[PDB]
Amino acid sequence: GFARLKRSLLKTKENLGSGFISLFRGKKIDDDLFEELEEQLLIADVGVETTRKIITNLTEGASRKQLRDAEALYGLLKEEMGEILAKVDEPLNVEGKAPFVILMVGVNGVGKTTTIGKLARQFEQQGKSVMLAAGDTFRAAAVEQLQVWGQRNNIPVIAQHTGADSASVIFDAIQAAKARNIDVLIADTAGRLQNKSHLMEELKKIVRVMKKLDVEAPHEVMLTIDASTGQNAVSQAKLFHEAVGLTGITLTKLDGTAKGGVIFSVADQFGIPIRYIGVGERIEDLRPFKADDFIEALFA
Amino acid sequence: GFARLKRSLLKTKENLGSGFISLFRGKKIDDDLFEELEEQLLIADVGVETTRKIITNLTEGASRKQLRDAEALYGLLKEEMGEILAKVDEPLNVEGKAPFVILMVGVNGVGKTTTIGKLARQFEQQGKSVMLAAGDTFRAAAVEQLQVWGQRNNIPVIAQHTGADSASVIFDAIQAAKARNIDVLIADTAGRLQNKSHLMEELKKIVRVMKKLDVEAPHEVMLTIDASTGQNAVSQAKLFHEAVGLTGITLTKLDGTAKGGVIFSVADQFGIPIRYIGVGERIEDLRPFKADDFIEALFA
Ligand SMILES: COc1cc(Br)c(OC)cc1N
Ligand SMILES: COc1cc(Br)c(OC)cc1N
Ligand SMILES: COc1cc(Br)c(OC)cc1N
Ligand SMILES: COc1cc(Br)c(OC)cc1N
Ligand SMILES: [N+]
Ligand SMILES: [N+]
Ligand SMILES: [N+]
Ligand SMILES: [N+]
Ligand SMILES: [N+]
Ligand SMILES: [N+]
Ligand SMILES: [N+]
Ligand SMILES: [N+]
Ligand SMILES: [N+]
Ligand SMILES: [N+]
Ligand SMILES: [N+]
Ligand SMILES: [N+]
Ligand SMILES: [N+]
Ligand SMILES: [N+]
Ligand SMILES: [N+]
Ligand SMILES: [N+]
Ligand SMILES: [N+]
Repeated sequence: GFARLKRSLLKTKENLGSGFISLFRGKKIDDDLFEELEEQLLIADVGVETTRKIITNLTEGASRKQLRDAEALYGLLKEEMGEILAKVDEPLNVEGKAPFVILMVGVNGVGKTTTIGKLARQFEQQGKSVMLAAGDTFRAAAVEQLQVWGQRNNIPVIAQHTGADSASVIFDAIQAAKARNIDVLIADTAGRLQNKSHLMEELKKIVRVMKKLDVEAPHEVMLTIDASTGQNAVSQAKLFHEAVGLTGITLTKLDGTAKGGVIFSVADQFGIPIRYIGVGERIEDLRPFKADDFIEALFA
Repeated sequence: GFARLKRSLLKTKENLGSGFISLFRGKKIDDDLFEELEEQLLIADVGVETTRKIITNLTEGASRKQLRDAEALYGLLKEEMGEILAKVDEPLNVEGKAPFVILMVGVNGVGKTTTIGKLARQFEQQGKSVMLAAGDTFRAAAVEQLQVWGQRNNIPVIAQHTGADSASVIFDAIQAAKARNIDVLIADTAGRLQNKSHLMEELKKIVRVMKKLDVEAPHEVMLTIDASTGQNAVSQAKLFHEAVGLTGITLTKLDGTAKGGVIFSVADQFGIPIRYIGVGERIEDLRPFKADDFIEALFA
């Protein structure tokens, strides 16, 4: 089963899941084996600390039950790693708000705006009215692209002049969304990395200005990260988390990359729900994260 | 490809998958709507019990998620029905046997022999050696047809005189297949409906004689049914599963029919893996069943 998901994770299945099989066949459970396993986990971008946790738990349980063959570790791994993803398997519920406000954060070039469009189309297909806020105010090309997309897809896009104050754009966007009975407002933000502090202060200002119109907003702080950036995805995650406090994560480009294992780091180091995973070019390829499906396709 | 699949499933998409869209547009989630949906599912030959399961799960999920608009039901349906197919998405692996024995069961006039030829051609295209056994010994026309096909395609066909013992023909075919290093042996059988008892007992005899040469044979018991026969396809399945013990199902003629929903019944009532679906006249149109691809082409 899960043919399409397996196809997305093939390069990730090189090292994780079924990739363990060739590593365990006809081996004895000893320090050599745990070393090779640690190495294969690190290669998959699982991270030093997360790999340390997995190797430690596996070693202690194995030695306690004195498993004889290395093949028997496979199942244990499937459990351990599975548990990790299970702790971030909370889908996003955007119902019952006028509007439900999603603040989209992350650097540029990781599929953030693509995620905005896909989520917009999904929400509209679910019978909801969507509005966008072009809060990336200093990149005229990005804003105009978002506006042309809105015009082609009949979704309103709030924008201001190049160089406008993002918090003002998003403020006006919330006002217009409440006035027009919008169900979901998705607010884009600047994704420049240069000047970490400034971008952080800018996001905090956007939030504080949000609280003038609705203290519950933003209802979702969604970070977008790219799996094919390996451990960079981890750093970025921490960067934004310290500054605004994330509530959801979208992990894109899981297909066509061997760095998929980064998910286990992201899930383990932060425990923030992974709302969606991007496993293809289609709108439906931005899928709600289901930990069990992911594990089964990985370890098959 | 995917596009050709969607086009093949257009006539079934009238009522199922995307066919739900017009039914949910601008409607309120109430008993009237669930009644219209239940009716549309039954008309599509989804089956009474399976339709009840879908309607119940959909309703409970709706109330649990406090969905407002009927459009939002679409996704849940796509999941529900998808789950049904996901539980029978184990593809057929015919590797590593000398030969892998496929016992082809089913009635006549449902594409059984056509499926035999297509599977033979595919396996041969994959680099495997194929042999056929004309176990439908009492229909001289069928045997002669299978033989002329095998000679036209240079594939050996084991046969005996009209009225020979099918179990003997298949016995000789397994012996010769083991002797010639054949990878896959496909054995046809009688598909007469009159007097089930005779045919069923005949299949148990064929199996018992098979196990004299290879206790693992038959490695696959493949039922062939015709989707365009609606609930007849269900009955036949019930007939054969109780009688011989199936391990795979091929559903032919999914193109050009509005009764495609029968697949969801077959998957739900029996839980036997659906190995292939026939969506066209070409050799490649007998596709290995991928539940996710099928769902995506049906919906959206
Ligand atoms: C070209 O297609 C898009 C353009 C933009 Br801009 C986007 O962000 C809303 C999403 C998509 N899919
Ligand atoms: C100048 O960026 C802002 C825009 C609005 Br609107 C606001 O709320 C009055 C506060 C700030 N800082
Ligand atoms: C390739 O599937 C076939 C198998 C037989 Br046997 C046949 O009889 C001539 C026709 C077809 N298409
Ligand atoms: C008459 O059907 C059979 C054919 C063979 Br061959 C066999 O092996 C001795 C047993 C039986 N019953
Ligand atoms: N051990
Ligand atoms: N809001
Ligand atoms: N990011
Ligand atoms: N991007
Ligand atoms: N619009
Ligand atoms: N605007
Ligand atoms: N803007
Ligand atoms: N407003
Ligand atoms: N990233
Ligand atoms: N195609
Ligand atoms: N609608
Ligand atoms: N069959
Ligand atoms: N049969
Ligand atoms: N071929
Ligand atoms: N036959
Ligand atoms: N016979
Ligand atoms: N014989």
